[PDB]
Amino acid sequence: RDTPELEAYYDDLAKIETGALWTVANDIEPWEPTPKSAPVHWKWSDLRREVLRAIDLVRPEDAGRRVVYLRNPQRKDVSAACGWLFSGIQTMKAGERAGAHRHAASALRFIMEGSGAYTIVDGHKVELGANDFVLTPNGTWHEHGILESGTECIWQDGLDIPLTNCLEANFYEVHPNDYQTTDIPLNDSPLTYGGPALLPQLDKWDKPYSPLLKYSWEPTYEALLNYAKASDGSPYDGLILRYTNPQTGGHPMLTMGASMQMLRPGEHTKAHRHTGNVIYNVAKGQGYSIVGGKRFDWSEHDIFCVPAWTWHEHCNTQERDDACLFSFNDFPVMEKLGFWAEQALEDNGGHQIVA
Amino acid sequence: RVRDTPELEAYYDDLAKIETGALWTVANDIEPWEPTPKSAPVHWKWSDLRREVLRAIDLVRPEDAGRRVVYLRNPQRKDVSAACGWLFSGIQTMKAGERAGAHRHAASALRFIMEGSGAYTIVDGHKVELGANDFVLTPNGTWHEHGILESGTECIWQDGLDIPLTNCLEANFYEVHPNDYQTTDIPLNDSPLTYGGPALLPQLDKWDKPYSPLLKYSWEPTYEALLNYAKASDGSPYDGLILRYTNPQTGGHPMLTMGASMQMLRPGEHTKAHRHTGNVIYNVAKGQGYSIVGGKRFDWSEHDIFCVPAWTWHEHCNTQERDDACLFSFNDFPVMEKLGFWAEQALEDNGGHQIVAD
Amino acid sequence: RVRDTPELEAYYDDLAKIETGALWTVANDIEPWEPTPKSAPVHWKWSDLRREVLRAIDLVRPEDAGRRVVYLRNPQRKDVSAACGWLFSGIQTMKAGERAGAHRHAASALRFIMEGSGAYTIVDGHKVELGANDFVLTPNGTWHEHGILESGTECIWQDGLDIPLTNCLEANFYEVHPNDYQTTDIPLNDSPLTYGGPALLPQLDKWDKPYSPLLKYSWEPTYEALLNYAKASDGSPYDGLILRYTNPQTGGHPMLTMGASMQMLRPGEHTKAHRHTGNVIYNVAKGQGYSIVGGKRFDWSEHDIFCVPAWTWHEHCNTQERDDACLFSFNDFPVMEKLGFWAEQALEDNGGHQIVAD
Amino acid sequence: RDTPELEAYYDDLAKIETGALWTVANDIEPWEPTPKSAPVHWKWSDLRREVLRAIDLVRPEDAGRRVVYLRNPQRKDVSAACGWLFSGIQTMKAGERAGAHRHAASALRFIMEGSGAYTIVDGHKVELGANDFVLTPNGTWHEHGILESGTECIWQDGLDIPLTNCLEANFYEVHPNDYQTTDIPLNDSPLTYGGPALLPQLDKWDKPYSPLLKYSWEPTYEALLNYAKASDGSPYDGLILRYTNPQTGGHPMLTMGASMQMLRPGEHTKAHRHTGNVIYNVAKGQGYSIVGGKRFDWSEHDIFCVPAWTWHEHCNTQERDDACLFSFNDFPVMEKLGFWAEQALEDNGGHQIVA
Ligand SMILES: [Fe+2]
Ligand SMILES: [Fe+2]
Ligand SMILES: [Fe+2]
Ligand SMILES: [Fe+2]
Ligand SMILES: [Fe+2]
Ligand SMILES: [Fe+2]
Ligand SMILES: [Fe+2]
Ligand SMILES: [Fe+2]
Repeated sequence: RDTPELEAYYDDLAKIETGALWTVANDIEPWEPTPKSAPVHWKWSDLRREVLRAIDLVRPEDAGRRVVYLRNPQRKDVSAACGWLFSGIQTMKAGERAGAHRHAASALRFIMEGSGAYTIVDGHKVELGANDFVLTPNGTWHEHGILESGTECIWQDGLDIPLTNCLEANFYEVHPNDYQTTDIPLNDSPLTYGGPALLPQLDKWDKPYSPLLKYSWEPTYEALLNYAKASDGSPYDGLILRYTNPQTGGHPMLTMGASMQMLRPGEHTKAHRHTGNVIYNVAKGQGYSIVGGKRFDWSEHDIFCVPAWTWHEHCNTQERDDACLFSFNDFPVMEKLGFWAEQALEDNGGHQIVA
Repeated sequence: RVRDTPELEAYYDDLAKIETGALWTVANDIEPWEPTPKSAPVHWKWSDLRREVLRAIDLVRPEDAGRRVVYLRNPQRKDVSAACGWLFSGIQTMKAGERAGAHRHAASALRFIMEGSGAYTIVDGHKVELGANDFVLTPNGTWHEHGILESGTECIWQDGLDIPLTNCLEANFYEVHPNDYQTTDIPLNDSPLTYGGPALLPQLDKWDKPYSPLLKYSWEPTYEALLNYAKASDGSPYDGLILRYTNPQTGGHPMLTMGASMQMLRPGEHTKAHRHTGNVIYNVAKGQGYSIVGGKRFDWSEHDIFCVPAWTWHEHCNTQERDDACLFSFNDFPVMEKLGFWAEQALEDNGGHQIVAD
Repeated sequence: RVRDTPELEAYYDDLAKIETGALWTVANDIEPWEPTPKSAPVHWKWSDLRREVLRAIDLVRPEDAGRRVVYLRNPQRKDVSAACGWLFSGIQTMKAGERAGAHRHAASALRFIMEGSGAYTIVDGHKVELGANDFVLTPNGTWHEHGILESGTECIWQDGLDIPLTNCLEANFYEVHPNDYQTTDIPLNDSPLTYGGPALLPQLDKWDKPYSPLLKYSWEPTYEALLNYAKASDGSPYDGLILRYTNPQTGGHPMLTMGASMQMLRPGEHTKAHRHTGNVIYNVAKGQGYSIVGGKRFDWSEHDIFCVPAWTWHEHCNTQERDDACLFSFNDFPVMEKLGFWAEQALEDNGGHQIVAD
Repeated sequence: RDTPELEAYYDDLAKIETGALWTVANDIEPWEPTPKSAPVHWKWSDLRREVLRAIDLVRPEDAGRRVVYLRNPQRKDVSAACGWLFSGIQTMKAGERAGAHRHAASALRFIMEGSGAYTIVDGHKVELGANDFVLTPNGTWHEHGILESGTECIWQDGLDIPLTNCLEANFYEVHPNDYQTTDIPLNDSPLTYGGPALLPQLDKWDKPYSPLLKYSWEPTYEALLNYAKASDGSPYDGLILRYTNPQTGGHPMLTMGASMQMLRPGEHTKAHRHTGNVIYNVAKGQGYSIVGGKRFDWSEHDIFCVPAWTWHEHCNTQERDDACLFSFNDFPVMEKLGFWAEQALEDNGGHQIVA
């Protein structure tokens, strides 16, 4: 036990708002990181049913608000899905309309069902189909909706709200007159900045985020097929392409990156771990994944977590069909702050034991 | 007051079964309009600080000798042991003979000398010598050891670390040197002597690290730079004549996560109040005066330490009649700047001065 | 008229003895107010071009077989053999079987296919296949060889080189491959298939060259990109809908010295005239019309070549009623942009159209 | 000889402004560069005498204009000193004054004698002493003069006029009202941006050239002495420091770089060659240099050329005194356009044979 002299010294230190470093929990400087976030897998059958169920059970108040957010069991206090990333599933009918606002939190919206979905980002209107995603970067006036001719749409939102909050950098304001006014032609952004290695001769665009705000499923699929003709990709991800800011080559946003990967028929990757958090969405196909020993058998439009520094591998159970996983992450924040670390699994042939 | 329907409550429980929830059930948005400081402003008098740090020598056990450091503990940040925001700060003491072993960690560190002479650090083979008000960098993942040269005196210094940030972001690594100490034949002070020149770099620059090649930042030349700056400008209305330390190779910040500044307040100067999104820890390098942080007045003198939480009104004052005052600071800024979270705002009311809340 | 004093003339000769002169003796400042084009605008009809290039096959000796190329010679730039400014351009022909050896040089090159199918180039092991209106890069100091695949036809292509610039700046190097040809097992078209995706890069990018990882730029997807661009904009008043090719890894230009553009002119479009500091060489990828360069009218059609000297008024027109016209171009721009020499100016007079000087 | 068929073919090619590549001089693509510029050495005794001599022999017309430009024998047509660089020696008395103008050509002015010399660059006034140099970068309003209390001053001008001209990028205009109007404090630039690894917290300066426009001799000398305590420098240059843009770490200007080197007592460097042109000015000391086999015995304030791809080495003949060479160059244009190449001499111990 401590000496009456020591216990008097710690008490003296507290009086001046100080302490002894030998008195704290030994993992103030840990040998390696250990995630507080736990691996979770969300079944599309459950999500579609419970989100649509919300329409008839929601009050006149709390318009939306009406989101089924993915709560990590170990991340309940900050309502995050993985690490410092927020994710919610939401729905709207044709003609429905949410007012414009801006926040310091960056966001992306990945459509998983329906047609007619749109987003105005700083006057640039963008229409989205299944497996397309739109960017709404930090500080931009954005609003969402469904076109009048559209169907009922269901999408996933990914934000860095928890990161924005914990860093004490959060800001919010509603549009001074509810909705943005713009005469800029529809889909101007993807149509002008969406060409392969191609940019307007005069680039009047000087913002640190991507000028391309919509990333299309079809051309991305087409490009992965092309990548399949010339490379095997990585041992840990297969044919993996990351989305870019075409002005810089860097990530689409300052805090968030996104990727799309293709797994060949019967392919089973090796396992690795890294310092970022990753949230996967199954854009196409059927298979399973092992993350932290736990097995997740996934189908089209399922969602699953991979916490930081957690062993993870992927597998396509289809016999003659490729599988495509969309994913977004906090990679840019890792890379910019020099915290990016990666390590392969040496045990087995590079594969986790499933219990 | 009014409980919502059993239908809704069945739905909430159904959502919990698949590890989800209804967003309208939370409550609360912690005010998304503007940041809420999680740290409290705190002052640390050098009188108390120095006196309590020396006491640790005779009280520390056989073990805990390597951990013999008094850390600045923010009363609202005890859970993560931060001094302010996601920044760690500690006070150490070593004597003429003493030296420590070398380790490497993901966290970045600053070592600002407060008292003494002939302190030294080895960073990846680069040996640097330090005096009062000088500081060194021990950046991400670099081999670093501390000690005092034979000809030196008893030293007291302040450590600055982004430890809470690194743990928080789940990215901290640690390993001791396999040989306990580093073996280096590189000439002494090679870094500040090759990279410390005013707007000058070696013609063939072989440095390939994202952080500064200049690892020691010297008090004397910094002070002389501020005297010169004073001849041509009044600087910022909110800090006086304020220069930030830089990475001479890129012109950016010294380290990827922490920035550092030195500022000179003219005799009798009272600065204007402002807010910003970073967390800043101040060490008084020279002089005497006060500061008002979030309503609280901190009368400081040489080597006092105080911090300013994010989005908190702050202003600085030099009480002296003839002599200038200098405030060293290290901060959170590179993380706010790179992630696009930087914001600043001036106090409009009361002539740019806070109402002092006793 | 009036000779200056023998005292002055003794002084001038004294200055020459130490290899100097009096600045007031020159005369002339070549007009320092604005640039003077050193190149003349020139048109090259495909009819003549193709016809004269094929003739070279039977006329060339045993030697000179490797040099069998008709270069575009600017009449006011014969001394340095440039097509326009400091840019070289030539026309080559190869048949289904033929292939050349590999060499490496400091100059950068573009190879734009004008006629034929199944052309190929190896760049540092990267094998690419080319069709009409596609082009490849053979950047600074890279191992490159050209040829036609077995299944291909007779090909005619245009080479674009910064040879005059490199000689002018005294920096050109040359060496043949020690093994005559390159040995590569890398899968065909690996570069455009891994780097040709719309806003997509391999998660682990291992390319570490200052120039583009994407070496083949394809006509078909470029054309489809312009049709899409047309749905949302009218582009520039001076070029119509104009996209430049980029380095997908940095977002900058494809090579450190040469830029390249493709532009689509809507049916019946007459563009506005402008000046700029670069030199541009145009190849007609699709359609028919005319252009006015420095007063001269050039009625062009598919695969005609013309250049625009620096600081020369130029405008483009599409004569067709239903179909769009496309103009490929490669240019000097990266050198003007990086050295801070870029300047542009619009024609104010005559509704933005030049007076055509017959 | 050529066949009547061939000579008719070349004639046909000329009619359409074309030629045969096998008919041109073989060194269109040379194996390596060979400089047209020749090594030259200008003696300070000659320069001081002939420049001062110009005052009494110049007409009322041609005010200045009154410059003794260093003409390379092989570069007479473009009036360059080396490669594409212009250099002239000029003088002014106290109170003398040249009007403000701007040009696309970048320039630097290296003071070699006298006191009171000044330059206003875009409102920023800068005073210069011996061995100090001021930048007047592309497109900036600049004017020169000597303070009323100053002495007779002699300086060297270094410009990239020939480069600006050959690239067809030259522009010029006189100030709409002759002289710049500014209330910005004297020496504001060196005093605010001249600190070692130190910049103002808010940097309102967004120009691609250096915010530090004056580089001082004394602190640069002081820094070379410090560099001498910890390194041997390069085998080919000794203790060589290059001047920087302190906002970027890059070169002070877009087309021009500058360096200052210290040679230790009795030091004799090895020889190398590179793709840039370099013009040296002897800021302090006495010694010799070998460039292209030719020996140049230099003294304080001498000037000498080193053409591109020409072997060059340096030597301090002083027994117990360091020698300092100032130099400026076209290195940034080489580096930015990827034309930078360097090669050591292997013959001898790395030393040229003097004939
Ligand atoms: Fe939002
Ligand atoms: Fe992964
Ligand atoms: Fe440490
Ligand atoms: Fe502040
Ligand atoms: Fe070639
Ligand atoms: Fe043009
Ligand atoms: Fe000038
Ligand atoms: Fe050299």
